[PDB]
Amino acid sequence: REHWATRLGLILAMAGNAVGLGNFLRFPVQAAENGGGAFMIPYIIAFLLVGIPLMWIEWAMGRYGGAQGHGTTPAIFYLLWRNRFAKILGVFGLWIPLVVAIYYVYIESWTLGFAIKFLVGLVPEPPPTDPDSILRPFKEFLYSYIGVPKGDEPILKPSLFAYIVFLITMFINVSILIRGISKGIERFAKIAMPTLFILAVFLVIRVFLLETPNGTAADGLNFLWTPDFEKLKDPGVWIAAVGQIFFTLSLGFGAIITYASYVRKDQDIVLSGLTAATLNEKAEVILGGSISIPAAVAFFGVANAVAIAKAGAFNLGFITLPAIFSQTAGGTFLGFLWFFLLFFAGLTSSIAIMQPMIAFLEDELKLSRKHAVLWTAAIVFFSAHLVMFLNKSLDEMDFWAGTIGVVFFGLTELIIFFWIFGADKAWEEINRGGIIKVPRIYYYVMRYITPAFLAVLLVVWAREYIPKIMEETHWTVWITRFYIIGLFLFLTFLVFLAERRRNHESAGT
Amino acid sequence: REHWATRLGLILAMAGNAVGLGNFLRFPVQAAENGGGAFMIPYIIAFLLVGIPLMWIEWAMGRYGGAQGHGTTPAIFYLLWRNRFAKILGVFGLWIPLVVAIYYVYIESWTLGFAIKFLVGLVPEPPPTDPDSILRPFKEFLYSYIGVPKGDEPILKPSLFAYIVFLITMFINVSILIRGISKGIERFAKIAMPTLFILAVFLVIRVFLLETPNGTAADGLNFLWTPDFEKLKDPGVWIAAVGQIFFTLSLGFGAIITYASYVRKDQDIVLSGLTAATLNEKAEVILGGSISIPAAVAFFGVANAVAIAKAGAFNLGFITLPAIFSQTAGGTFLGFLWFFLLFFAGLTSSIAIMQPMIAFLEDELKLSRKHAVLWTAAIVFFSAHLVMFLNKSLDEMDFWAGTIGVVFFGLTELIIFFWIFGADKAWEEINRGGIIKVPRIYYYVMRYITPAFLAVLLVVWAREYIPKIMEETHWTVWITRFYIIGLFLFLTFLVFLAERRRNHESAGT
Ligand SMILES: CCCCCCCCO[C@@H]1O[C@H](CO)[C@@H](O)[C@H](O)[C@H]1O
Ligand SMILES: CCCCCCCCO[C@@H]1O[C@H](CO)[C@@H](O)[C@H](O)[C@H]1O
Ligand SMILES: CCCCCCCCO[C@@H]1O[C@H](CO)[C@@H](O)[C@H](O)[C@H]1O
Ligand SMILES: CCCCCCCCO[C@@H]1O[C@H](CO)[C@@H](O)[C@H](O)[C@H]1O
Ligand SMILES: CCCCCCCCO[C@@H]1O[C@H](CO)[C@@H](O)[C@H](O)[C@H]1O
Ligand SMILES: CCCCCCCCO[C@@H]1O[C@H](CO)[C@@H](O)[C@H](O)[C@H]1O
Ligand SMILES: CCCCCCCCO[C@@H]1O[C@H](CO)[C@@H](O)[C@H](O)[C@H]1O
Ligand SMILES: CCCCCCCCO[C@@H]1O[C@H](CO)[C@@H](O)[C@H](O)[C@H]1O
Ligand SMILES: CCCCCCCCO[C@@H]1O[C@H](CO)[C@@H](O)[C@H](O)[C@H]1O
Ligand SMILES: CCCCCCCCO[C@@H]1O[C@H](CO)[C@@H](O)[C@H](O)[C@H]1O
Ligand SMILES: CCCCCCCCO[C@@H]1O[C@H](CO)[C@@H](O)[C@H](O)[C@H]1O
Ligand SMILES: CCCCCCCCO[C@@H]1O[C@H](CO)[C@@H](O)[C@H](O)[C@H]1O
Ligand code: NA
Ligand code: NA
Ligand code: NA
Ligand code: NA
Repeated sequence: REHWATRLGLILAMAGNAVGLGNFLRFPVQAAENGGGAFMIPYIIAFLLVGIPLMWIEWAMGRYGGAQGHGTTPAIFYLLWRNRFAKILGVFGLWIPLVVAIYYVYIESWTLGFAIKFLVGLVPEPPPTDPDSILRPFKEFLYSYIGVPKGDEPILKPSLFAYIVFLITMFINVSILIRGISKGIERFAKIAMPTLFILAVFLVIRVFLLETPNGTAADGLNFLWTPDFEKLKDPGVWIAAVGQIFFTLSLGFGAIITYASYVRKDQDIVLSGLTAATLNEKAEVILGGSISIPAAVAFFGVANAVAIAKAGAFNLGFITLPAIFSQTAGGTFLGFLWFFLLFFAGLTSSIAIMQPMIAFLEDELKLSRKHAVLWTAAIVFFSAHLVMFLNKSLDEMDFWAGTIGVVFFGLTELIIFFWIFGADKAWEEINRGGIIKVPRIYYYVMRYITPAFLAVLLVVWAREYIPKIMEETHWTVWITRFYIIGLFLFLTFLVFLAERRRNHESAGT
Repeated sequence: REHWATRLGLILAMAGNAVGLGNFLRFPVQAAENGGGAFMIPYIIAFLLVGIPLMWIEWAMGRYGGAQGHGTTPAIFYLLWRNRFAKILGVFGLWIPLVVAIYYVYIESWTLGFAIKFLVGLVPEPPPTDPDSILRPFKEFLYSYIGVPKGDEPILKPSLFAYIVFLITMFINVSILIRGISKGIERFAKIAMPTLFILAVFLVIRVFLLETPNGTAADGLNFLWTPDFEKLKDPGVWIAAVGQIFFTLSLGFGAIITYASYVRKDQDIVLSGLTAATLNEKAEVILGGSISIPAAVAFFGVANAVAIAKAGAFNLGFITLPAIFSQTAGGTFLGFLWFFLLFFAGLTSSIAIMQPMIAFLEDELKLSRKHAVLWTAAIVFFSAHLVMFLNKSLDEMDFWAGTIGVVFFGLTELIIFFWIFGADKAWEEINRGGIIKVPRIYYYVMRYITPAFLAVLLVVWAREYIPKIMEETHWTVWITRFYIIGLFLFLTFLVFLAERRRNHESAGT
């Protein structure tokens, strides 16, 4: 089985798995919509009671499965719980990352497309003070790129450039993945992460120099880091914070588990896991939190900045920030650096979310790495046409897989590993070979607190937030639901084939 | 490998494969729309130059593949032409029947649902002379059953009864298929075909007694059997006739090939194939042609009857005929007998079109018959939800698979078998073990005439009839196109897995 070559490589690859679009695009919007400072308390708590513990648990499950030649959940869940239902629940560990990849790689391709256009200077020209006269050109720019509906039909018409850039993006993902864990992903991470860090720091510095009649970047930081305890009673803020924690750390995606399946049996995961997690949090709150929000607040003030964040999920990063940059000397190039940053952040994450399917095809169906990578790319490429052309399909997939799915799967993996497999056996497995030991208190957090925390969250979620959304949607949401349910059925069939191949092979030996 | 137990069983199963909804629903509409008698000349010619020859060719290919343990085209095409492209082209032999099954079984379920409701008397009550006051209740009846759109959204809302009946229908198909070729399909055919014949004859007799101020059943027969040579120059009529010939004989579906793969290596296929084909033609022109059209003409006259046929594909069989029957004593029960006839005709055909996928899973992926049948039913059941809920999805699938697909595949199988594999080797393979020999003239028809006939047809088709339809359709057609293209990709992936299992198994022996 492949293995990470170096400790540093392992840490940077895991860091790249986590540090992505979630840090620079998702976090700012989530924090801004939920009162900035009021979002941070629940966020910090969620990191300590959910983020950290689940991270160790996934690293442990992955290393454990890898030692037996298995890197994905259908097999690993079965090793931890010899029950047919374990294999079925394990399918979510392939389904969630596949579905997220289907829309994540497309958004990633937009950042490459924008980077290219900003680099060559093929960008809108704002009319040298009206805020709408400056923002409109950038909104039209994004709308023409992805092809937002002008009529009443829920259809998108992406530009030819956008389509070709998606193809190029898939090619780049394949060019890294096809070389494997050590020579592909690990080698790339050592180049991408340092670049990402430098670009991010530079951008924060440039943003910190912004000052207008409406405010300064400093005002943005105070809005984000000023606590509002009167919001700690709001369930919505807790749901938002926990959701962000899962997404940003790649938890419940089956991705951390698959990467960890390449860690040697004796190798530490306690310190390595904690380091990867801490690196992501720094990139998120210090870098991601210091670019978009402060820039928006400085130019528009808090009230307007928050309104912009609520406007959409892409408004801030694809329309507002470049518009703001366009008002400064060298602003077009700064826009290029922003999109290039987003691209590398996205790329290091998309290779991580597609590796689970690759690992399954290699480990369970015995496909060569080449064939496994190519078929995975084909399924993602084909499936992405739904997100490219059907308005709101992206939103639907992000909801079921990227929001509900990850939380549900996180609770599922915890219950299989810490309750069914055995709390003490699990604790023993996590600490084995550790450079440091997990604080004793976390044994009780993992066994009682984390699972109770998530169970409640999911309950309040399903009875006070979904009944409304799961009934007021346009009929076209069923097209996406139908298709992703089919993807689940397809993956279940592959797991069935994998078990039949195992039986036949065994009976032959 | 399984084999048909008796010669009679083989003939009745093949006859059941062919005699279906195409005979009683499709033929009447096709003939009526294309000038009745004017349709029959091209139809007869198509049967002689296309129907008969391709039938022998498919039986030959199937028996040939079966002798080597292969019943589906991905493998058989490869045996006839050792080229990777042969395996890919062969995928259509699994894709076409799967797609047709996805809508065919649903229409079949409607006949069971209607049979049930007509039997118990839960049918509309026409107001005891206005033609619309009598037809409207039956139109509303069908519309409420399948859930035709009342607004502008292209969405269907089938009744709960219709949905449950579809489930029951799938169960019945599974209950026959799971028992296999001899104890399942063959045993059922010996019971279904005789029943079908008796019900059909009885219905023809009852229809022949109809006489109204507008005409008699006799007028219907003269409309159908009176030649109109001024239409022999119309390409559209030729396309219609050839299309019906393929559909009614199950040619280009990969279904005749799979059934023939269970015929013993030495067993005759010349006489058996010809008999199955002739039986279908009798059931089609004599039985199918003598029920719907004569009844409609007798009550409405020719002009109105033709208009009704053009109105829709289901108008005549699900609305008009029962409406006509309702005006006669015992008419509700006659309606029950009609739908029961359609159900048995459909059932004997749906088991035939689902067997190719079952044979592939058993032959190439080594699944047990139980597992192969259940997974096939699951894929069809799941996929059918698209046809159940998206208006016109059924039409789109029928077009690509049931109309264009079968013709294209028929030309493909002929060129692989008679040109690539070898005209003389093919001719030798067809006649081997024959109780009778194929007339010498057919050697030249198969090698030069049939392929030229179809090639021209397809060309005129693609440059004078599709450019118009492939551009004026509602955007929702892309949902169905997207999904069935995905089905093709899925099946291609399974063929890829089958070849890898073969390689690994071989290297182990
Ligand atoms: C291999 C899978 C193919 C699926 C069909 C894809 C059809 C995409 O079609 C392409 O879309 C682009 C973006 O709108 C357009 O700019 C191109 O002109 C158009 O040909
Ligand atoms: C790095 C890869 C860059 C690929 C550039 C693709 C440019 C697409 O090509 C452009 O498409 C436009 C919309 O259809 C047309 O109006 C332009 O004339 C055409 O040049
Ligand atoms: C890492 C990339 C994350 C992209 C986040 C996608 C979120 C799903 O999509 C977003 O949903 C919001 C609420 O329904 C809408 O207001 C936004 O307009 C929409 O883009
Ligand atoms: C779910 C995947 C749907 C893929 C549908 C792709 C349709 C191809 O793309 C469409 O082609 C038309 C004709 O050239 C153009 O008029 C449309 O603007 C273009 O979007
Ligand atoms: C709610 C989660 C809080 C996590 C903070 C843990 C801080 C670690 O706490 C330390 O753990 C060591 C090992 O068990 C003990 O020996 C120390 O006395 C204790 O202070
Ligand atoms: C392939 C497309 C399948 C669509 C299935 C639609 C099932 C009906 O879906 C319903 O349609 C109503 C009217 O639009 C909406 O108001 C409801 O919210 C929606 O759930
Ligand atoms: C296992 C695959 C399940 C796919 C979701 C199917 C949802 C069907 O839903 C059912 O449709 C029927 C017909 O309109 C209605 O009468 C039922 O009330 C409704 O629950
Ligand atoms: C042979 C199998 C027969 C199954 C009969 C199913 C009858 C469905 O049940 C009926 O559905 C209607 C529409 O939702 C309701 O209005 C009726 O009250 C209910 O009894
Ligand atoms: C054996 C069952 C055959 C069913 C025939 C389905 C034909 C596809 O569907 C039919 O297409 C016609 C032309 O586009 C329309 O006029 C009909 O209303 C439509 O039902
Ligand atoms: C392509 C397959 C689409 C399956 C969509 C099934 C949607 C379930 O069915 C829908 O449920 C709604 C709420 O109960 C009802 O209001 C709708 O009338 C009903 O059609
Ligand atoms: C265009 C297709 C026409 C098919 C009709 C074939 C009628 C059979 O024709 C017969 O075939 C025998 C065997 O070759 C010959 O010995 C006879 O002389 C010949 O009349
Ligand atoms: C999942 C749904 C994907 C839909 C892809 C639609 C691609 C655009 O498709 C085009 O839309 C036009 C406007 O409706 C129609 O007039 C054209 O005939 C149609 O080809
Ligand atoms: Na992250
Ligand atoms: Na990343
Ligand atoms: Na037929
Ligand atoms: Na039949």
